[PDB]
This record gives sequence, structure tokens and C-alpha cells, in this order.
Amino acid sequence: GNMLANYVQVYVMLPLDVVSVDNKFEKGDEIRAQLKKLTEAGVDGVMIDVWWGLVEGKGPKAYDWSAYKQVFDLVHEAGLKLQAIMSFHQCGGNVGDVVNIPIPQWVRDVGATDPDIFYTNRGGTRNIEYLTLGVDDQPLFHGRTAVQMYADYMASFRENMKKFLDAGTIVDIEVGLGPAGEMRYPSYPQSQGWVFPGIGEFICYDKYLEADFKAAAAKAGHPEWELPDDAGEYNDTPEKTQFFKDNGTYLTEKGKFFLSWYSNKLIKHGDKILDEANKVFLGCRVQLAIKISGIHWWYRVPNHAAELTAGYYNLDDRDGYRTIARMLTRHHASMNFTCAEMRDSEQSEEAKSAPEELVQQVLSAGWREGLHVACENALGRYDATAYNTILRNARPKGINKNGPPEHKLFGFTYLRLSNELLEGQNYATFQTFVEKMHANLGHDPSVDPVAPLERSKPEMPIEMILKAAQPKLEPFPFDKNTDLPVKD
Repeated sequence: GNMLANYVQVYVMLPLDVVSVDNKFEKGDEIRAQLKKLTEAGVDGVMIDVWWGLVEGKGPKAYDWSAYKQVFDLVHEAGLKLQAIMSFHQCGGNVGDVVNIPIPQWVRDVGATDPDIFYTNRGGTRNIEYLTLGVDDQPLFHGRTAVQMYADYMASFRENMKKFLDAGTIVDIEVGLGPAGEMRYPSYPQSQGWVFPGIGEFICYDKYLEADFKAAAAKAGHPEWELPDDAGEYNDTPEKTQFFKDNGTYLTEKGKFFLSWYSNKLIKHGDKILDEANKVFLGCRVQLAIKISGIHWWYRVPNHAAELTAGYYNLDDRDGYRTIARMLTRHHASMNFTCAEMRDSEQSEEAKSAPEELVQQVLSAGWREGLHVACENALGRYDATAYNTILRNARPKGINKNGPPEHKLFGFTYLRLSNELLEGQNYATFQTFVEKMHANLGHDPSVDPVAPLERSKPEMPIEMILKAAQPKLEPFPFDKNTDLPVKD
């Protein structure tokens, strides 16, 4: 047979500051020159955050797409594909961050009288990076619900970016579903004192979510159940808490119920927003995608505390990522993950980290459910070893010289475009990496054509999503090293 299906697309994330904090595009010459280097390297496309805080920052439904239209023109001009992130979250916000784009001010002004629009921890601190899913359907924003704001925003995107959708330049719409665009709770915020590898905190104490839990608990026959109060704080370790210790509460009926409620609220948050995104982009030659955070710390202990507080109900015998993958199937949505470049030996022992096992579990879960799985690197790397790790995860069993690979990533996106990537040995090493991802076949402008987006299949009962959690299956086999390594 033939081995064309070993080809893995490579995308490059554009710089964080590509559009200025005042929603102006001022880097036309630089970007054009940078994209020229990417085409010379055989890159398939680029990816960009489309910041809600810029486009709708001046007022409700006051959409200004003018800066992004200019960037998209340069990408189209370059013959590159484009993945657009609907970025409903804050950019920056930490002391020292250069690019700071909070969510629109008129949205946050509602918090002056209703601070419960923000994800809230047990101590009462409000996180302003992203609106709590508890107000998904609360009409608090000049009459609109949060989901309405997101759907209207994506609708205006489709109408205004018609030229690039019709031409096929845009191939993916990534729907931001939480902090950093990731479908998770803000369980480890730097802005509130979290330091790696703290277990994080459950962030479900805003009045809307607490009322939701109260109702669910009452209906379950346990009105005495309250939200956890024994889980510790951001920087604790699992054994210093009653919730996560051995024979802790997370193993009790009470704990199991809360964790199920917590993680299920997140899954249905994505399910409903993907449903509305599917209707907005119906007929467009795009695939919808979500982004899953790579919470690799405390993976090597039974409590998986850091994953649990982020909203991923993942245990040694419970696959908290295949449930998410099962939810995505009806939307034909792709699952975008991270940590593609990480090796277990690169992490510290005290963090109980296992990024390789995490990546293998997530990829395997997506592949078991027939999804397109794509990945990013979590940290900026320019060394051959990082690329060889990505190559391993891109084709776990290497090249199939007489057919399609057993499994493969649908794509990889490199974080992140910069001048240091495009100079000297960094650029030469990157170009070799693209060649190996393409299986030495060369850049293919027409690979993986995107079919017109079809309507989501019928919504599943939560039982069908939860069925995927157990029995937890072993991951598909991954080779230790790629068969197509890059020379240092």
C-alpha cells in the first residue's frame, strides 16, 4: 500500500501581542516576514486567540473585528491555514505580564453588584478571568445570558469573517470554555498565590453553583450535604487534607457525589456551548474544537487531586477524559490537548508528575471515541529532544511504511511564533521537525480537506457520557522513541 496517511499537520501559534491591547494591528511587516519563514519551513497553518475583551470590549454587541481581519488577510496571503480560538477569557492579568486583555469592562461592571458572576473559591475570592458556568443561562448582562453573549459573538465572527470561511482559510474554530480557553475550573490561579505543584482548590462556591449543588443534593435525598470544606487550599498537598488523603472523603458517597456533580457541570458547560457553536458555523468548512488542560501533577497518586479540583474526575479506575471525549462525539468536535513535548524525567519527584502517561491516556481516550486529537507543547522548547517527544506522540508506533499509522494526531500546534524561532539553529531544527511530521513527504496544501459542518447529533443522556468512565482501559501502546528523530 501507500504511506500518505503518516502525514501530521503542523500549526504555529501566533505571538501573544499580534493584536495590540487597544485592538489595533500594528505589525503587518513583521508578521508577513514571519509567515514567510513559516511557509519556507513547510508549515501547514497558524493559530490565533480572538480576544473577546478586544472585539466586544467597548460595549454590548459593539463588535470591532477590524484588527483581526487584517491579520487574517496576511495568513490568507501566505497560503496558510488558520485555526481561530473564540477567546472568552482574560489574557494576562499576572504581575509581569506584558499583554493584558481582561474580559469586557461592561461585563465585569455587572460584578460590582453581582460578584457571583465570577468563579469563587471557599475563601470568597472572585476570579475575573472567566464567567462562571453557573451564569451560562442567567440573563444578567444587559438582558443576555453568558451563552447568548458567546453565541452572538461567534455569529458576528462568522458574518464578518465570511471571506476567510468561504475560501477555506479557516479550518478550525476552537471554543474557549474557561480560564486560558481551557474547559476547566480556575483551580490553580497564580493571581491568588498558587505555586506549582499545589493541589489547587474547588471553585464552585459562587451562589449560582452552590444553589445548583444544593438542588442536586436535595433531589438525591441528602439535603445535609454541603460543598466540601475539608479539601485544603491551593498550595496544600493531598495528604494534608481530609478530602484527598488515603481513605479521604473523595472516596465516600458524599465525595463521589460532589466530584460527579462538579465534573459533570463542566462537561455540560462545554456540551451546550458546542451545540450553539455548531449551529453558528453550520455549513462552514470548519471543525469545532475544545482545549483540555494538561494537569500532570499528582497524577502518580490515587487521589489525582490537581485534576479533580480542575474538574477532571480522573482516578486510577475512572477515566475522566474519555467521558469528555464521549461528549464531543455528537458534535464531531476535535480534542486539543497539551504537554506534547514533556517527558516524565523532566519533572520533579515531589510533584508526583506523569505527563507522558497523562498524554497517552487523553490521546487514547479521544482515539477510542473516534475523535480527531490534536496537541500543543505546554512550554517553549527549541531543542531536538522536545521535537522528538512530539514526534513520538504524533505517531505512537512510528511510520507505517505500507498503510496508515495505527494512531496519529490530527495536528500539532507549536507554542509559539517568535523571532528566536526563525533564526539560526532554532529555525533549522524546527524545519527538520516539520519534515518528520510530514513523513518526508513535503508540505501538502490540500491535506485533510474539511467537510461542510453538519448539525450535532442528538444530545446524550448523562448516563451515556458517564458510561465511558468505566471500565478504565489501558492506553494504546506508545513507543519510547520516534523512528524519525531530529538531529540535535
